[PDB]
Amino acid sequence: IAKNDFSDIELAAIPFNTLADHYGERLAREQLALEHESYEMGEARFRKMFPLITTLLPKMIARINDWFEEVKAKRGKRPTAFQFLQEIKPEAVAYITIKTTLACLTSADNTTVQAVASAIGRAIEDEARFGRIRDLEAKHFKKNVEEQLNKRVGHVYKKAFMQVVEADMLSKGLLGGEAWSSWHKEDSIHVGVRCIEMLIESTGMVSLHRQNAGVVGQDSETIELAPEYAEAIATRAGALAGISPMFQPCVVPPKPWTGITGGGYWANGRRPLALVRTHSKKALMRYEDVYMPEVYKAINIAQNTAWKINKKVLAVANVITKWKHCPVEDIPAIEREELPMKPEDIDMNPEALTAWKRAAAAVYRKDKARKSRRISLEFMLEQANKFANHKAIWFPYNMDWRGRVYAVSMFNPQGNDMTKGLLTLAKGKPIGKEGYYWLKIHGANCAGVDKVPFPERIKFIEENHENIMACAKSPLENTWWAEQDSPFCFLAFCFEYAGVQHHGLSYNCSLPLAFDGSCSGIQHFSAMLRDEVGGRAVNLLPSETVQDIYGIVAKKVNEILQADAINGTDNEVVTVTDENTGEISEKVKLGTKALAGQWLAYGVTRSVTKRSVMTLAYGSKEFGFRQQVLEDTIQPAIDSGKGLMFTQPNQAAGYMAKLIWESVSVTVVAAVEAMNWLKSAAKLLAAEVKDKKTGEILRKRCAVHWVTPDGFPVWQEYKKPIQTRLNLMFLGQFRLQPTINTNKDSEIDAHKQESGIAPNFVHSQDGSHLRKTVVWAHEKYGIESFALIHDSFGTIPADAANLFKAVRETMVDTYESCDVLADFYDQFADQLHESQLDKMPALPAKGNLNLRDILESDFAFA
DNA sequence: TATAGTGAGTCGTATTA
DNA sequence: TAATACGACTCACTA
Repeated sequence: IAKNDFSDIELAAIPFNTLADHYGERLAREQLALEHESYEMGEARFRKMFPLITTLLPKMIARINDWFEEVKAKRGKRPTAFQFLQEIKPEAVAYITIKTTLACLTSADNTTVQAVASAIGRAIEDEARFGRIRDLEAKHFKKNVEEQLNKRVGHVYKKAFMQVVEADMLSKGLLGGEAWSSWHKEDSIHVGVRCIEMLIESTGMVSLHRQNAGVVGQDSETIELAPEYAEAIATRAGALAGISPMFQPCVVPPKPWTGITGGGYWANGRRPLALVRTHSKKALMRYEDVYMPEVYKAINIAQNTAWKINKKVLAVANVITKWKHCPVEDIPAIEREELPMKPEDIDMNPEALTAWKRAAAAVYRKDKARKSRRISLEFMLEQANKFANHKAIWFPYNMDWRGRVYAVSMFNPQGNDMTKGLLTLAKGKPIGKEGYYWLKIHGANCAGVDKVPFPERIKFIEENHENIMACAKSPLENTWWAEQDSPFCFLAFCFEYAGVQHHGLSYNCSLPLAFDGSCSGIQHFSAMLRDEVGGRAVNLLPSETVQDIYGIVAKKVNEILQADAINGTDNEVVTVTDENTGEISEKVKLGTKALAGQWLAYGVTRSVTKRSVMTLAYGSKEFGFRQQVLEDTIQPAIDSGKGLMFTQPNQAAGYMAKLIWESVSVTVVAAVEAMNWLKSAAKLLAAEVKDKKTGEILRKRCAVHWVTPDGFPVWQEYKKPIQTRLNLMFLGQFRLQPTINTNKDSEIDAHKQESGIAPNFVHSQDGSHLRKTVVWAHEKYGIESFALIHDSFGTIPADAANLFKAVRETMVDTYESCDVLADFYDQFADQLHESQLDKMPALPAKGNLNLRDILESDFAFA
């Protein structure tokens, strides 16, 4: 086993040699040097730059060295942070701090001092451990490999891409080990805070801001990028030049996954990755001796897809993103937004200095989001320009606890419109007639034309032939592209399309074309339950037009509103009608007739029901399916001037939640019953074996376990964290006392358990559908390149026709040969429920849906 | 399964120039 | 000897 079985000298060289054996010593050296940038900036890269890191780094290194002197020079307890940091090379501490902090800031929401210090501590710990082997590894690949030039030539422009290595061709010293941290959270945060503290000191890159001082539920301490830097990153070209994300693309095929850890990246002087991202080392260990051939096969095929930077799109991105007025509206503006001038009569205490406190707060909230989106956009550009001339790049892959497949590097194919526009597939093929037809459908989809039949989409592109061509010819002059649904992806399509026009159907195309599942989850529920009516709302049946479940739930909500607008309850006078005197409050019950009228005044369209349908239950909801409707629809309407029809904003929200839930309940009947069934099972599995006085325990709380069709096991185990607070003197100014969740757990969270079972089950379900599709499209048809995004399947034009066929085939096959619900039942039958075992059961009935009809469904991608 | 209420007023402790 | 940093509590929040 790598751990022990080999010497630090052998581990240091074991990857270089093999990476050199194949690929050659130039790429082999580059790939490991690339991986080492996650811990330390090479002296070669840094000094060459004489970009913010040219000031930041030295000012920071110098501060760490001085902090150490101040600590040693005085008597008494040494700060906990020092204990751990004292051993790490300061150049590494400074670089990790800079990079981790800027990365956390690409988050629009969570930048609390906990999140950032936590992320820094984790990375600092990777270096403490692994650092010795990194130092040796670097010394090793600096020296040219031994003789025979043909072997070292490496690349040799062999117009065919590098091929992954064979599993058995991997020395045991490459079988990675230990992806989980071993430091206590208290210490990790201790280290993270001190590092943040020194960064604020040496440079003024960030600052600490107290949010909502006094609110038990919202009080927070957050990191905010300083205006000076926000403006430099926004207005300068390459401000982030030598500050790459912690996880980057590979310049050679990634290491294949053979076990629980160590797959993807090649270096041994790094912290290996985990095959599955779990909540604890223990949970990860469960996969150690599992055996799931199809899972590894799938991850390894996706990982082996070769990509490359789309230079034409990059050239445009690099130029317009620096304009003070970008044609692509979703590019964070460069100028800030001034605070709404006080009413000069602010002293006035009406809801003016209250509504104003809300207006300004909002502006700060958007400015933060604007700075984060900016930082993010710049990381992507720094990475697309870094790899712009490579023949090909690769992305290693991971899986979340439910089995969903994710690319590891920050810049990846699963990103936003721009990022995906910057990426294209490497090995392509002559497009042909069929491939050219789908390239156009992809062009249509990139615009907003996707809820219409294919011939219309095809009609759409042709009618704009000259627009498309003009954009490909002078993108900066003709910005019709920048106005489309997915601008950058639409632009990429325009260059490809123009290519076809110039070279004919023999044109070698590699733009990844994508197929998306309608609604995902309701397709899976409808398919596993064979619900023809539910399946038809998503797109499981061959229809003449595209069905929009969001639109049909909407029409159903509206006919109930028209129903209540005519009849329905009347505005019950003030509350006072169930007691006597005083409390005339709640002077309004607003009958459904008034509630219906308010909503009809507002509108209630597909949009209003869609996002609303998405934030409740399946997705991300936190107590109150209406307490979200009041904040995502009514509130923003009121805040923007409108919303005057909502006299009692809370009751309006309460009323619409019931209509939407009541609408979906009769639209996807079979699916809701399946969710409740899954919920019931979860509640019992998480329950505790009691009894009348003699509350001994026969069965302590249990986690919900189940196995996906392709063989991926998943264990749902939400737990309650054991918290604590640290007491850190911060900048000799005040005591930062952060509340933190410890690595120690107390007891299973019963509520969280049953609230997540349904969405976590369908996700693990689509997760294996995607894996099986990858395997099948690869072995059955000859698909080598894949663009995977949880429910979007893509590849090059000439293979599109078969990919389109493979998602359906794989979908049909899994549900015909597997009764996942019954299989689930046979999992929490024995282990689960002690004696009782009643009230929960009754597997939902199988419907009349013919799964074979999915093979003929045009719009049922996925 | 990625995530965390906050700072001040005090007191008690193992540490260390 | 007597500074040092900071965990463990408790209280009021600028709501």
